[PDB]
Amino acid sequence: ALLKFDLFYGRTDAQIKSLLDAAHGAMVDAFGVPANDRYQTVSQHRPGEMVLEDTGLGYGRSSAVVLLTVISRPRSESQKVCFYKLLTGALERDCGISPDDVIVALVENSDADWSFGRGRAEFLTGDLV
Amino acid sequence: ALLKFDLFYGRTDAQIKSLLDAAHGAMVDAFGVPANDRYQTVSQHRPGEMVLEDTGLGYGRSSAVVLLTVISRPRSESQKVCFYKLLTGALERDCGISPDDVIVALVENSDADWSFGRGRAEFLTGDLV
Amino acid sequence: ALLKFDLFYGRTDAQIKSLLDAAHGAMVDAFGVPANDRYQTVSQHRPGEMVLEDTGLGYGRSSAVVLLTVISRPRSESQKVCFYKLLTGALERDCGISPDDVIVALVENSDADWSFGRGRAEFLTGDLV
Repeated sequence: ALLKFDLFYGRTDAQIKSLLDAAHGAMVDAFGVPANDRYQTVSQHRPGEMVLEDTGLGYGRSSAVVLLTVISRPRSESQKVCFYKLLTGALERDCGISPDDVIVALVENSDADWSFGRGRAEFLTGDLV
Repeated sequence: ALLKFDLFYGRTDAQIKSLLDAAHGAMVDAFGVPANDRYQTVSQHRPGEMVLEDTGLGYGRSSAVVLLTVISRPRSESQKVCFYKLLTGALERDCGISPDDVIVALVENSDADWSFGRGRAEFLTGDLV
Repeated sequence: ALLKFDLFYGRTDAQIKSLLDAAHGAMVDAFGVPANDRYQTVSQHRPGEMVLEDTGLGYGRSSAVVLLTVISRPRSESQKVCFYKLLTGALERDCGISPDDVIVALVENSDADWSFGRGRAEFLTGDLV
């Protein structure tokens, strides 16, 4: 899977790493992938450059808000549900990020849609299952 | 929905906000979502960092070019058609952006693929419809 | 199609252009699209801001690592397979980028999901095939 993080400027890089590690953990556990299936990016924005509201749900948002986009092979509705709780669990406990400050949007693709190196389609050749 | 904007450096932040507001309006009207279903990001690029041509269609592109990526729950083909015209309508009238300078690519996901806060899947729990 | 590049700071802009051109070539040839169906973005990251491992496959990664996200109308599994080899072929031969340093994730949408200019849905109106 590919986790793309959009966050506001303010964190030190150590804070960024903690965030990335916590989220990695939650992903590995929710989706039962190897600990080294780790593909992550971070873009930092100034206050101009993100607007994130709450669709009337009564969160909660501070400048620590983390927006996460996930590109993923298919997963059961159970796995996703698990992922979100595991994710906010880890971010609160390991990073002190309120669960009010975590937004996730997820996009699915297929086995043919990944090549991890060497122009190889590893899900198709069977180098990965 | 999630609107990700890629644009070239040049705008003041007030110009950025106008753009974001205009596009928000066009989205709310085309898709009939609440005015506070607002999730938006902006990345600014130098001339190196985007190449956007026109597939031989005879637009029109200036450095004001706006590329928009939309992540969305499913929408009818009618709603999308409406969205694009509403979008360029609003950007021309509210921002003075030529409709030649607006590119949109859209990606669909499902109810299970969103969590707006608290590790909750609101479309699944029924906190949102 | 839309090619979004995530790369680490280090390249000159000329190096960036070569990369973008090589990848454009590989895409045009693999997918049989017109040479002017060219839509590309680049984000540069500091060492903090990307973590890209190898899922135990034994690549190979340097700071020249290129992560590519592709948004695309549907393509045959053959076309994609072709694309990845063509892509690493071109990057090694034209840019000197080890095929160990190239990661691709691809996302599909439909004809209704594109508007290249003027709030027009060109695949739907038939301005493009």
